[PDB]
Amino acid sequence: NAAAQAQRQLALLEQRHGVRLGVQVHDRDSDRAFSHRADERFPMCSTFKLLAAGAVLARADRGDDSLRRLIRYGAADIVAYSPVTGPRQAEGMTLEQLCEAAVTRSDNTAGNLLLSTLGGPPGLTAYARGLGDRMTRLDRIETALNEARPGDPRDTTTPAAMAGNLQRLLLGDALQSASRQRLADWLLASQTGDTRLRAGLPAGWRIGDKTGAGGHGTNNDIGVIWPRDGAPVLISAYLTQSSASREAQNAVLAEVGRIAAHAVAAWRLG
Ligand SMILES: *C(=O)/C=C\NC[C@H](O)CC=O
Ligand SMILES: [Cl-]
Repeated sequence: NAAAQAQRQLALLEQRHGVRLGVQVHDRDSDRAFSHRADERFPMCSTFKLLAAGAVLARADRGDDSLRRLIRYGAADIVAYSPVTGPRQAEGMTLEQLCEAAVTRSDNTAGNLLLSTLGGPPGLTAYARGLGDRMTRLDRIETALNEARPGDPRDTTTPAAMAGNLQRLLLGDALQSASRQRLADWLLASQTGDTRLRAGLPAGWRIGDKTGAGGHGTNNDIGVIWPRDGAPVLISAYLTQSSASREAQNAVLAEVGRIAAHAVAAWRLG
């Protein structure tokens, strides 16, 4: 069967490359799933920005904050990999702009400003617990959280826990309609990840994804696949302990995408 075939291929892929690979796939159409190390801990890196944006959107839904509120921040607050917030330091950015920069561009300062709005990393963890995720924990801000030391439980999630969060946020009732659509838009618009899961999917399919990258050869890609025919598919892919280049790591994630696409295609064909 297709799920067993996919799990077999993931075992071979992981061994060929000497990595630790964590994958959860859940197809809403057939209700089938497959996984590899899906309950093990993996460093989140930038994938936390999906939850941070969800938490801020949920506050806006309640009137606990406003997406139009302008946030001002200082030159000393700008951390590495901040392509949107860096150039806009003198002018400030609204909460909506920061959500968009964090998700679509993986802007690290934007992620940190969202965290500050939530009260810090503990606010992110508390939000995750409210979604029914008992595993994810954020302990540090960017870029300290990208250390990704093996054996360190700080700043980790599990592939299965993050797939559960994707379902709640994009397909369930965690957010109101307009907020759910905005988050989906930002994920679809991200051109980070063009050589990761996207590279293994058929060209007629679509993917809204949030990437991450960190120390110890950590490279992640999570999101929702919209196949040519049928219902959305949740995918959560975490790779770490790679001794190879980023290009080679991206190719491993592209092969995860091919494996997932073939299983979904078989589920669509019966
Ligand atoms: C998401 O993971 C955003 C950026 N990733 C790369 C790191 O910031 C590089 C330094 O830690
Ligand atoms: Cl939602």
